[PDB]
Amino acid sequence: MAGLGNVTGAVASGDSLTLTLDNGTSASDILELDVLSEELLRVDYRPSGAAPSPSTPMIDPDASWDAVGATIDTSGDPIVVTTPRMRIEIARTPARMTIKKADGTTLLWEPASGGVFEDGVRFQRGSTDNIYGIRSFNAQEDVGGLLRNSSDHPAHAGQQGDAGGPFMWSTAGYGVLVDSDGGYPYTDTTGKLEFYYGGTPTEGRRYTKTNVEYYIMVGEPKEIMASYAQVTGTAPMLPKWSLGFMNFEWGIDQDELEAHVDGYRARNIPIDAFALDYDWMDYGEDNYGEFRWNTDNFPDAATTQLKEDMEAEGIRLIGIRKPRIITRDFANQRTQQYYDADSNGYFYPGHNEYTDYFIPVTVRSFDPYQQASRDWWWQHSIDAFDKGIVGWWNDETDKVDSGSAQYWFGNFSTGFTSQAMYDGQRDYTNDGVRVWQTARSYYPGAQRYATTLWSGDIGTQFYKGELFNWAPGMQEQPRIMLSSANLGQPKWGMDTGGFNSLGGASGPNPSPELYTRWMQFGAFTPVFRVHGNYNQQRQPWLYGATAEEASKAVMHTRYSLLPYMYAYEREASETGLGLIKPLLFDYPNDPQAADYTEAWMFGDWLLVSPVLGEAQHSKQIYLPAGTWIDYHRGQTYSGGQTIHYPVNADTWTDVPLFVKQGAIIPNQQVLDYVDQQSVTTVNVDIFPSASETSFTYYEDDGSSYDYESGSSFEQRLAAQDLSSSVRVEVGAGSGSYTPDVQHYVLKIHGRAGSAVTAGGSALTGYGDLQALQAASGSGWASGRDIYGDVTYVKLPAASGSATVVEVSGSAPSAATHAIYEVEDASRSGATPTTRAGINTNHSGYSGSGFVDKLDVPGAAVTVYANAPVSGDYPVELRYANGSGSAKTLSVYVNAARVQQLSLADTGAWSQWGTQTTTLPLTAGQNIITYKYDSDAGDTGGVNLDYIRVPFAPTQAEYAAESAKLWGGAGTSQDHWFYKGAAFVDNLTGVGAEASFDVYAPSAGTYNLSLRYANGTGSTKTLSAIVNGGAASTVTLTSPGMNWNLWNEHTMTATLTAGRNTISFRRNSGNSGNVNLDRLAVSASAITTLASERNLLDNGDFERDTTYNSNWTQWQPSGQPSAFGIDSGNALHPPEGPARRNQRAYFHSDNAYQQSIHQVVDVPVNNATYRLEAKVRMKNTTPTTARAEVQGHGGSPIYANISNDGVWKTIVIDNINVTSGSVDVGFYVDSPGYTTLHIDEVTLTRAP
Amino acid sequence: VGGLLRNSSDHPAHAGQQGDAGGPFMWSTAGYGVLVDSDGGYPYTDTTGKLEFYYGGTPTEGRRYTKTNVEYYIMVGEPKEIMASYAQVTGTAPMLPKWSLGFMNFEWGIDQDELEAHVDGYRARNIPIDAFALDYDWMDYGEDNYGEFRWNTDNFPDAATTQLKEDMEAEGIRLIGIRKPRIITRDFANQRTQQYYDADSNGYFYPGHNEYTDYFIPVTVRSFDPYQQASRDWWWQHSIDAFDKGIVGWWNDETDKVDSGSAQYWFGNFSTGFTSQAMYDGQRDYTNDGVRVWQTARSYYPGAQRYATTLWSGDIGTQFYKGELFNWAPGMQEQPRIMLSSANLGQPKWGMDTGGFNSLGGASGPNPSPELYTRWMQFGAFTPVFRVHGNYNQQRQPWLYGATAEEASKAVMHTRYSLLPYMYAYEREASETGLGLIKPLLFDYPNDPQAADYTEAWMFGDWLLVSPVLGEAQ
Ligand SMILES: C[C@H]1O[C@H](O[C@H]2[C@H](O)[C@@H](O)[C@@H](O[C@H]3[C@H](O)[C@@H](O)[C@@H](O)O[C@@H]3CO)O[C@@H]2CO)[C@H](O)[C@@H](O)[C@@H]1N[C@H]1C=C(CO)[C@@H](O)[C@H](O)[C@H]1O
Ligand SMILES: C[C@H]1O[C@H](O[C@H]2[C@H](O)[C@@H](O)[C@@H](O[C@H]3[C@H](O)[C@@H](O)[C@@H](O)O[C@@H]3CO)O[C@@H]2CO)[C@H](O)[C@@H](O)[C@@H]1N[C@H]1C=C(CO)[C@@H](O)[C@H](O)[C@H]1O
Ligand SMILES: OC[C@H]1O[C@H](O[C@H]2[C@H](O)[C@@H](O)[C@@H](O)O[C@@H]2CO)[C@H](O)[C@@H](O)[C@@H]1O
Ligand SMILES: [Ca+2]
Ligand SMILES: [Ca+2]
Ligand SMILES: [Ca+2]
Ligand SMILES: [Mg+2]
Ligand SMILES: [Mg+2]
Ligand SMILES: [Mg+2]
Ligand SMILES: [Mg+2]
Ligand SMILES: [Mg+2]
Ligand SMILES: [Mg+2]
Ligand SMILES: [Mg+2]
Ligand SMILES: [Mg+2]
Ligand SMILES: [Mg+2]
Ligand code: NI
Ligand code: NI
Repeated sequence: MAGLGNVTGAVASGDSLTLTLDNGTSASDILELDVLSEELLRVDYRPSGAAPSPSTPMIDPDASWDAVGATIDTSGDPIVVTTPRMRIEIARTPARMTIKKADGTTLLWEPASGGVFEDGVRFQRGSTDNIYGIRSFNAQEDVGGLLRNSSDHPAHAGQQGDAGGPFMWSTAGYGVLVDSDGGYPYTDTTGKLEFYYGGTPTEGRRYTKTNVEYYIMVGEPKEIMASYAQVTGTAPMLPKWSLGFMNFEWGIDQDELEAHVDGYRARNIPIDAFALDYDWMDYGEDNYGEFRWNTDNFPDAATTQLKEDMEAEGIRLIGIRKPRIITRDFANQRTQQYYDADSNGYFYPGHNEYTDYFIPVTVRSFDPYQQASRDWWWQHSIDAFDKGIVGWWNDETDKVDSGSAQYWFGNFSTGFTSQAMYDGQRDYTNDGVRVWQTARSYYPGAQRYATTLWSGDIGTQFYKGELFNWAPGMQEQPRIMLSSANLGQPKWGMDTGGFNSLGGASGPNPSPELYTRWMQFGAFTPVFRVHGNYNQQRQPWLYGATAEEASKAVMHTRYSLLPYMYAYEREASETGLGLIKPLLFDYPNDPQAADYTEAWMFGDWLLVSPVLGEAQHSKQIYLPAGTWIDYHRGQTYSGGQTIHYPVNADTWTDVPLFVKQGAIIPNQQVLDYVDQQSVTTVNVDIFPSASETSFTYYEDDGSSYDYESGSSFEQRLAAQDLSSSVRVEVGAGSGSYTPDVQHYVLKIHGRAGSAVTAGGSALTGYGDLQALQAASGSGWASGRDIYGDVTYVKLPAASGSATVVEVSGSAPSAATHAIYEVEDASRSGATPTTRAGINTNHSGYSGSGFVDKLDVPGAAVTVYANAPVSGDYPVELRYANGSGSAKTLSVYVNAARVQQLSLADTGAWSQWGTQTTTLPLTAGQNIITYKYDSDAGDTGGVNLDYIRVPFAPTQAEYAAESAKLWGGAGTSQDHWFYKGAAFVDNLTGVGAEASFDVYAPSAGTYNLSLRYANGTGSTKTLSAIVNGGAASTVTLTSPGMNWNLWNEHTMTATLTAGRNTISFRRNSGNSGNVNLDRLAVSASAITTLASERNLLDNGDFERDTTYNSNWTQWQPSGQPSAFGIDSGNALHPPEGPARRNQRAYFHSDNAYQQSIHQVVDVPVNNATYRLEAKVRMKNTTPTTARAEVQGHGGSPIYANISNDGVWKTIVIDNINVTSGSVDVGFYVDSPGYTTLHIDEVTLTRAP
Repeated sequence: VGGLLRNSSDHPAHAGQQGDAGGPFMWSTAGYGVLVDSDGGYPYTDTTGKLEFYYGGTPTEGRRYTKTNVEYYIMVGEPKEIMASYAQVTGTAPMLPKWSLGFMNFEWGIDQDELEAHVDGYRARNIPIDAFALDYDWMDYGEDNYGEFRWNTDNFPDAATTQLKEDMEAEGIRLIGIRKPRIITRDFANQRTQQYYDADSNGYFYPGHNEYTDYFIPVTVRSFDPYQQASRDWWWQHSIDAFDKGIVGWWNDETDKVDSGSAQYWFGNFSTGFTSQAMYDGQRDYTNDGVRVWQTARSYYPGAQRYATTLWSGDIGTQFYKGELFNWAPGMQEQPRIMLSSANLGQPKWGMDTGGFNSLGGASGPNPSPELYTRWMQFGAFTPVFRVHGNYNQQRQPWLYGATAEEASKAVMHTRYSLLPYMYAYEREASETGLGLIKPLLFDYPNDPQAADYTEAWMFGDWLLVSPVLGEAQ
């Protein structure tokens, strides 16, 4: 904010004057003045004499003036330029310009305080001078006058009929024009007349100028304006017809046009032109539709005929143009115009795609408050109902939000809209089809008419403000749900996956992580539904294998709980309480439940707390008074505390779910839909408490209002743990509905009895659950499951009288394995009629059958096996192979391809064998899938009978990132070759620690191995603290100055049966300053874990892309990178990862070469290794697309990638390494538009 | 999104919008509830111990059930007992079909083939699902004869009969359909609908809700960059065909600002000039300077004039003045000030939508009155770019406004057209000095204080001063 310095040189030459100004440095400022006309001066200020920037497009590039012959007198102070019309004085000390008329009248001057500077011009003039220019007003603004005597409005083009620019002039005889892209003119009534470049204005700035180029005009307004047009350009002449009247019109076609022109001509009302709005063009369509004549509206525009016929009637045509292209046709296909624009960079910078609307329609709200209005609404709805609309999604019953229409519906609109459909559908069907509706508001009473509530247009993000701030996301939703419940509307759901994104419908889908977590969440809410914006897709397979499998998994849990759930639907008809409730319902005096929403009750007997955090490794979960049993992991917790709960951030398989002691939970086989088949056996899991608890099992038709007049079935189930037995009462049948249930199978957890009695009779004992199920009439059996000892008791349901069962004694199973019969498991395949099957047509099977039709590509069977801790589980597959030779099948665990199983011929189809494979399981639920994956080279073609999963692993693992961290310990991905989804760093402050919860079957000494990094150069120390006992020192050597190296610290620890705490803390004497990754635990010597075989760093590309990996890339010199890593969720439909959240891609609009490589030193030189990857290719066939192995001692090995669109597995086996290292790579050579996706790359030591 | 606690609460009791819920129902885990019968109202709590409820004034949402008495309920018990009592007073919930405990896929942008393929994708994977919910796709929303209640057989051919219902039932799929509590009162062809006539004659529209123009087919678009030569070449190249077949003037709209949903993007100050430059350079090359360019844009920044463009005053209001009918757009009376402000910035080739663009309720709203129309045509005829325009399916031919509007319009048009050779000289003048057909009086009278802010009259060429009648009933 400072003016020019003194003149140190003046060089006149023709009409130019060049001034050098002192700024105190060797690089002086320049000020070039040019006299352009007698009444027009150019001034260019170049700070430090640097070259001027290019002139903006304000300036006419072709402007040209006659020589003026001005008089420039450099002899005196001031320096003096004169013409006949003006006099310019520049004082020397400091340099200051005064502008005058020839006659000496002062027009304006730069003040002492400062004139021109680096960022603008500053003048002073007569304070009563009237100023003009700068700005106009738009069609949304208050409209001022012409005077600009107190102005600070920016100079901009503006919008909606605005005009403006850096042009301030006065009727007092002068004008000032500054070459600028936007900026801030300033005037006030002290006489100031200023212009500042200022900061980037709202409209953007794409022409910046290091210089200040300005023009000073002198004269009357006509002369001022003439000079403005010499500088900025004159207007070319419009066609003469442009002086005529024109009729602009929106909503018009060729017939109407012709009528309109006839009307004008018949009445001798002149007219030269019509302007046509959207009507004229095929806006919305492919092939440059927004440039081509709409021949539906204007048929004769197929040729020049329309032009020529209107010419003959004296009509020229004008056509509307929007400076934008349609990037998606009405069929949701990328347009040709998109491809051309995207490839050549023709989109406006900073403007992304966005969703517009363009066909208007006129609507008006209906009144549901009137009975006669409601009847009419229903009567016109009947035809839609008979043709299959049987649920009513009653949208927008709350508020209209649309231009000038901001109208509110009243508080009873949702109830009355709902009543219309309810009284209506009830009358028409004679109480024979139950009503289902949803609305997006609730007020009391509305529930009488059978409506749910959904949370409206929520955002596709983790929480409010993650991605944008105008809608909440996933994390807020439990608070909405529980608030609805506190209002007596527990029948609630949400748009799982979110509705809104930045840019509207074209905005991103949810990430695979966000989608997976949201499905896990919604499976434990009452109205379980996905939704999204226009042309968005929400099918779980589109989000990659983790999202598919985890979603499937939690959906199986929900559907297995149908009989549990449905009893709550019944309760809502008696008391209004439904399937969910907040903890404060059950714990009204617990201050920790008062505002608790991160967990909630699902029915009476399950507390659920979904993982809602992005990249979350552990949850803090409040458990209120009682005793809780982990649904998936088996351990107990006592209530009245907040627990630390590890979750596997890599698999996304956990849904933290806890059984309340007392629980009586009816459940059933998984159906594809609710009434797919009759269910004749209901399971009832019972976890007895010392006080009686009960559950009233309930059936009815599921369809009609018959239940209202007694047509239903109920039976009261009740349980109690006694001093030395468990008592369970199956009360007598009640009601008139003949239920489908024939037998309950009670699963009484906590005791494996030696006897089960009832009415003076000891029930017949069978050897196992299987043999019990196959028996007719009553029995018992016992076993072990994830929870511990269990007693099974099979009974008739729907007896006319009460049955009281008492399980006594304790005779625990010695079973070491659970058995899952795969014919009870999940059967799938590529199409609905090529799924794997159940069969009994060969002998020797266990259970009720085995699984066949693993002989069409993609056929598979999927078992959900619970594990108490993470680790190595040797899982036995019983199968038959009567094909004459060995057959292959993939084993997938938690959506990762673990192994190709080679299954030997067994002699015949009725002869069975066993293959045992060590599986990397995670604590809680695991997804184990045996699949014919022809794209991985499997053959399929075997039959599977069961699998056997040990109750205990051979060795356990615990992730450091999922441990309780304290004292500054945190998680990080900022170094390479960690296992799992992260590691623990920042063990630097005293008190910093990681505390593992380790389980043991028996008291004893166990081996530990702790995986740690130490790149400090020297040995460092932590303390180990087992069960709060005495600190032992842990001495951790350093491989060197390198944080990408990991070693094992081996040690023993004395442990107790059950839960143990083992901490690694920096105590005051310890030095700290190491990174921890995983603790392995076993009764035997610890070996390589099945989860940790991968020698690559970031082989799954899951690492947050802010952080690097051992991957490197290459392209030819001067080519942009074609390589990135992301989730594919921006695309519609999503092109998702193969597993978890991310995948590498190669893509370019133009021709390209691209590779990525990773080099690793192998653990054992002179041995065999193996490369596996998932790869997907689409669009243009490339010249080369391959996996590559090289640098290993032998010559390059290649495996080609085949253009398809689908995820395939590429494998390079028998990599004989003799160099000590291996380079694995992927390379594409493309002519353009080849997309390659790479995922799940593993380099392992090969059998 | 807050918590569950309502310990310091003044939020009103309403149904709300967009997933909201509320009511005059206040209860505590300390062992009590309070339910008041009310249509809206104002619950109040605070940490000194107040638990209050006020009817107060008419809410935002309206109030159709007013009450002289005060009917309330006190509940005593633990939370589940309070909630049961609430359901005794306001109603228990009827049981929903059992399938409604299943998974449901809701979708917007779906036809029969896609639905079938989705369902096949679930079943093939043994991923359970009981229901698809269909958005607008399922219905002939926008058409006559109750189209907003009728299956769209272009998207769902087999919903012509019970076939879709039945094949989907066989696959374990129930169908849900979206409903909107409104009807279309003008079909796509601007014709009043059967459903309109039925609701109007029976009184079935929501009180206080007039009709209004909504939009319903979404399209995806992206702005082009006219700042680059190769972009302009491309834009022109693709316009040649439309030009050969009769588009000889370029009405370049929305070169200023995107105001659309979440999308709020500005174009730069040279956007108009450069858009204009694309058509100018192009047409001139292609016709070898044989066909004069004409264009209009709704913004002006200096230099844009070089590329042959006029300026229009945007989506102005169909009204005499700002605030006569609505406050959010100016009307006719303001337009001289805008025109003359453009002139002072060197853009005298200026026009306006004679008749106005915007009315209350959108395109469905009122045309100009004959008086407004007539006075505006008279004014228009003495401005440089003389044009009527209006909103979607609105009409601006003068004969529709009755015989005074017809005849007075004709008359003033005849005056304008007789002045062709007077006018055309000023067109020539704008090619030499940039001065044009209008100018404010302060150009001729730079020292007259009565001319300094004067915009109720102006000069049309050098020798005529015009001051159109713009007051109602003046
Ligand atoms: C048709 C017009 O649509 C867009 O702008 C209009 C809005 O959609 C309207 O809702 C209205 O907005 C106002 C609110 O209703 C009101 O409550 C208040 O908040 O003010 C708002 C205005 O600030 O009016 C808008 C302006 O007309 C769109 O942005 C606009 O460009 C559209 N007009 C052009 C389009 C066509 C159709 O091709 C042409 O016929 C016109 O000449 C164009 O200027
Ligand atoms: C489709 C949806 O549209 C309407 O509301 C949405 C707006 O159209 C969007 O532009 C967006 O507005 C936000 C601005 O982008 C943002 O800058 C900020 O100002 O906040 C605005 C909103 O607070 O989002 C709006 C909300 O989605 C309309 O009012 C709404 O009812 C519409 N949603 C229903 C329509 C369909 C299609 O039939 C259903 O699929 C949905 O489930 C409905 O809820
Ligand atoms: O009014 C003159 C003023 O202009 C500049 O400030 C700009 C600022 O850069 C913009 O970001 C925006 O907020 O508008 C302002 C003007 O309204 C100068 O930096 C300042 O010194 C000067 O007084
Ligand atoms: Ca079996
Ligand atoms: Ca780890
Ligand atoms: Ca991955
Ligand atoms: Mg010169
Ligand atoms: Mg004054
Ligand atoms: Mg600068
Ligand atoms: Mg029309
Ligand atoms: Mg004709
Ligand atoms: Mg066409
Ligand atoms: Mg779709
Ligand atoms: Mg089919
Ligand atoms: Mg139809
Ligand atoms: Ni402005
Ligand atoms: Ni509210």
